[PDB]
Amino acid sequence: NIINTSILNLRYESNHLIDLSRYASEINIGSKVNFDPIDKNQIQLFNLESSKIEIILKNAIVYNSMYENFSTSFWIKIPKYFSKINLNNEYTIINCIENNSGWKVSLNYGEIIWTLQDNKQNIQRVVFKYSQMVAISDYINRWIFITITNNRLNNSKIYINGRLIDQKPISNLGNIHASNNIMFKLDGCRDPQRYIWIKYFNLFDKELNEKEIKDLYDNQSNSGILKDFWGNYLQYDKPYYMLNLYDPNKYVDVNNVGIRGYMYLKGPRGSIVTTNIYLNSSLYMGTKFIIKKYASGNKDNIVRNNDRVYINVVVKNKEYRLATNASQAGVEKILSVLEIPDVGNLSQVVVMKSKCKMNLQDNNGNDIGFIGFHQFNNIDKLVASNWYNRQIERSSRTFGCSWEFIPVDDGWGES
Ligand SMILES: [Cl-]
Repeated sequence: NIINTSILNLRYESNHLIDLSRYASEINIGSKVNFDPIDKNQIQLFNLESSKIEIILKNAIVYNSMYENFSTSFWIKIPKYFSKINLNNEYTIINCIENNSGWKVSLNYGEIIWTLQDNKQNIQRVVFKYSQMVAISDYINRWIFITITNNRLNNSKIYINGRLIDQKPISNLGNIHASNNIMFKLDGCRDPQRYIWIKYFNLFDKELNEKEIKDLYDNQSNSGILKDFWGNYLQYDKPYYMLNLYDPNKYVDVNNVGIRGYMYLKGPRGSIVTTNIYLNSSLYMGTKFIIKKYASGNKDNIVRNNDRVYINVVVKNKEYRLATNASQAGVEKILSVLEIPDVGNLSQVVVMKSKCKMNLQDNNGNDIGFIGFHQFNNIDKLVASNWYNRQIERSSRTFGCSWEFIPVDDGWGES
């Protein structure tokens, strides 16, 4: 009952951020903290003095020890670094240093850093490094799960998405006497535009093990809710650029609208670059998808596992309906986009599944198949194919039928 026994459990319930732990530490929120209205556990901190959260710890849990083990976890979503000003600029984001001793989380260009400091000028730093010179990044502007553990007799460890990345001995450190407060605030950042998103902060008064960490990752992933590429909840009525996970240098296009045209994967993507700062594939390419309410959605705008939907496709600034005639030859049913008034009795009902998958069905509820792609001669056409469904029934791996939904996001910054 690992979150339940945490010594600090910050969560947004009804109308307030609160510490749910038995300690009920005090929270002070600055004027310029922003909470996402879709999910107010998602907290945005700007490079402003009033964009801060302070936690006043109960005296019982202030860290002051040579020997006590402790850990912290949280999720973070860090916008792409765009500017030379971001190089060589380590900035604190979670501060628990007082009198030059304690702990802190800081960031730098392509880095997440944990620092410990004793009362005898000793220091230890574990670091996660990620590149901005990468076609498609797992990390830039995407939610990722951080976990840091500390065993005073041996090592400090940093985990990303449940996996151990770095470790260093901390037996070079004597007494660590951390602050009575924890300050969530960008401290020392030279770039006025910088911000972070954070969520689900916890402290623990032991060293978490690998298993506990993986289980926290899985539990906090919200697996009944589909996610977009950035890790935010997938929504209805929101345009998405599509990325097929088996061929990430292509985007979705449509040769011609109507039943005699088809959807296909076209490449290459272009690139976006700032010399010495980033070099990535362009994400805002192709014919956008919009998820439309059909049988689900009666409570909010969020797309959930097993929701039945329609998919609209934007072609030259007009919406069309993804559909197919399942009567066509062969298992692989080539997808088209149809004028919405003219879709008739074509197969168009999509069952969303949480990576994201889409199972096409006819109007009687029979499966046409998962949406993927199939090579016909020299073209990768989008299809619905029951071959995928039958491989899943046999517990066999399937390639080509998993998708990313990429909305425009300011933390990506592409035009
Ligand atoms: Cl795949």
